[PDB]
Amino acid sequence: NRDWLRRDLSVIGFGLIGWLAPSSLPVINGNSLTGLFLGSIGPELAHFPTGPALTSPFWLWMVTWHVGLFIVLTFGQIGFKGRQDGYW
Repeated sequence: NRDWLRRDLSVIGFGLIGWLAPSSLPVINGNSLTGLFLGSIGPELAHFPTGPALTSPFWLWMVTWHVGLFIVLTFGQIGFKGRQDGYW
């Protein structure tokens, strides 16, 4: 009991650089300026005092950047515990 998910506080660090080092590179596909400051442009542009974003370009990047964060920063959770346990 009380250890259903151990912390091991480097997967939150390696998953942090797992969505800044391979996610902030500029690409020629789609003429993107950067992979994530266009995704961080939502706080730069759509941030309003109690008047929030409605019918906006923020909702897409965020819904990808978090989905990439919930597919890479959780992939080290398998990856570090797969080294710790007898998995491969």
